Amino acid sequence: ALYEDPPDQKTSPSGKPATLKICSWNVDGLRAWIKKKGLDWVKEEAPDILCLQETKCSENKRPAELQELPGLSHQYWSAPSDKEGYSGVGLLSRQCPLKVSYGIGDEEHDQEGRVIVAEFDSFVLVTAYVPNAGRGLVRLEYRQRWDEAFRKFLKGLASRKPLVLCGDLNVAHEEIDLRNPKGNKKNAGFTPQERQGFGELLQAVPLADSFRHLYPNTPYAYTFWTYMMNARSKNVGWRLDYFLLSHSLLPALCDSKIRSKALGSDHCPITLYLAL
DNA sequence: TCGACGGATCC
DNA sequence: GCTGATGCGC
DNA sequence: GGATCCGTCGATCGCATCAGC
Ligand SMILES: [Ca+2]
Ligand code: NA
Repeated sequence: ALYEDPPDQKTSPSGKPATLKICSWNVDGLRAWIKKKGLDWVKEEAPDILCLQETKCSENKRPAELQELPGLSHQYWSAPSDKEGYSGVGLLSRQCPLKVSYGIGDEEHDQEGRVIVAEFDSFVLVTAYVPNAGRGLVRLEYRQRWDEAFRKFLKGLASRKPLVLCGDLNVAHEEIDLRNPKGNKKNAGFTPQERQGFGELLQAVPLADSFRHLYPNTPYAYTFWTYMMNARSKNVGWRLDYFLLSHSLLPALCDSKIRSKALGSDHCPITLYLAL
């Protein structure tokens, strides 16, 4: 059945108003999506920090609109080493960070342009586009390697500041995170492996699935639909885009939103509200 | 994802 | 620029 | 032996690149 995201709760569990509005979007071609009036949708949602994945854009092919984006002056970008047009993530924010880094500190995993780290006063923000195990599970073995190393990079970070991790994590965590769980229990993003890696990341770092913390039993809540087979219209999809945060931050959690209506990609955008 | 495909097996 | 083709994504 | 069950297994869509001239 269809899904309707409830209104934005902009109040913390202790009655404080939200201060920070992070918005993440797997854009699936930075150039297509801009052409598709995506940056329009950004201008109206008005985030403080905007994280994007699947940029598929070279450092010199980025449209000019982006730099001119108001309210998001500090703009950091990572694209892969030698695979032109693959992968790519960005992070834009109204305020300027204290330190920004790229990658997770592992040569094997920092070559496809997938991780940006943005340290602020009161927390650290990590945005990432995770490797898909692949059609035919061709890269599932490597995705076990990435999950393990990403796990311990975040455990590290977490020990020093409150962490917020967002973006496309390329796994549906539980049968409630996708419309066709039985049809997909051995395809990319729903294998016993990928799902055990998500749960291990949650127990080890540790982190909470922000959206599920609030709506732990609401189904058909998705962030991705295959372009094929007019699937978005039928609401057959996968929740692949998360905000994961340290338990420390749960008193600051006001709301975790899924922007189902916003068009421009095969992912829809997601939006986090914090009282900081 | 979706159907067309099997091949199993059920009355 | 314009045509073919192939790669990668759930 | 007819009609169901239930596991494969190609191909829709879209956004990129690359070869060639
Ligand atoms: Ca391929
Ligand atoms: Na009978």
